[PDB]
Amino acid sequence: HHHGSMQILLANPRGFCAGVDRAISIVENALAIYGAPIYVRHEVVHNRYVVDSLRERGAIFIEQISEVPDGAILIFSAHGVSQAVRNEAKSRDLTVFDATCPLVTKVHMEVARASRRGEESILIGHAGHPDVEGTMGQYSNPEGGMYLVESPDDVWKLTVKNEEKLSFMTQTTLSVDDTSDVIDALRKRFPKIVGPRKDDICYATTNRQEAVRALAEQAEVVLVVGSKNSSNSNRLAELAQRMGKRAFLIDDAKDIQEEWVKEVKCVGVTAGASAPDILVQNVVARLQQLGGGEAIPLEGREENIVFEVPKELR
Ligand SMILES: C/C(=C\COP(=O)(O)OP(=O)(O)O)CO
Ligand code: F3S
Repeated sequence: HHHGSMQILLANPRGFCAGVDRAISIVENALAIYGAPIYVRHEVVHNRYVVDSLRERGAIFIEQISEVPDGAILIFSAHGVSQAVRNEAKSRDLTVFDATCPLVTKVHMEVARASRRGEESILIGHAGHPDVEGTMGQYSNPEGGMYLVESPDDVWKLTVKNEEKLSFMTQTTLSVDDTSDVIDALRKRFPKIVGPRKDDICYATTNRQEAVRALAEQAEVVLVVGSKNSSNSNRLAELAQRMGKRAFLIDDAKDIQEEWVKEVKCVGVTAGASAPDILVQNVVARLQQLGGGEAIPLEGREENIVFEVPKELR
């Protein structure tokens, strides 16, 4: 467990955010209260261990509301659903509980409010991601418009109907440094545009990036615990890599390759927002097998935010 060659450092904060803790408990609590099966639309969170653990408990993960039988209980995932998907669930004989992150619902509601006013909306976000369908699918007014931008270059190439009546929003897990450049480009291009002071990047995302930066100034190699389809986890690995360090996104301790830490003197470990602590604890045990000493957590920003389950799920 505890003395050896290679130092192990743990980023702070790392691992579960308020939204993911809430989402998991909505699924656990529905299973404990109503019994298996409970249907969840898509993975509740982008972590295969969390998804497999709930499956064991009796959660059924489906792709389409059309796979859910009448009379069932269905949960929307933490990443949110479009208005279409919600109405479709409303039209069916189903009890729905919604695990959408409150901080995502926040962004959904600003897109819906723009549609109602005929204002065009720009989302900063990555194409071909689940969170994006959800958020873009809050916009329904055909007089207006809804556009996705990924880069300052996309802002420069964008053409809009009425630059005078424009709003922007952003996904919640994006790279803070890269979103800042995009928003600077938007506000210069469109100085009357309205959006939030800074972005709609959530506190967990911002904190985990700040922590991985601090981590990555000290360690040669960075391990980010999270699944390949977790965009926040991926942003953490990428930050470290962009600081010139080898950085590995790993689902669990078994993905660790001895070469990655051969002759390494400081290895840093973090966890995306959907990765449970038992995964990190297993990584640390594996790193110790490989010569690591005691894991030292870095000092870090305190997080104190909690989102409660719906009262009917306590
Ligand atoms: C629900 C949510 C984040 C929790 O982390 P996840 O890893 O589940 O999702 P993401 O990073 O969006 O791929 C906000 O999209
Ligand atoms: S949007 Fe919500 S699910 Fe976590 S990564 Fe941010 S608090």
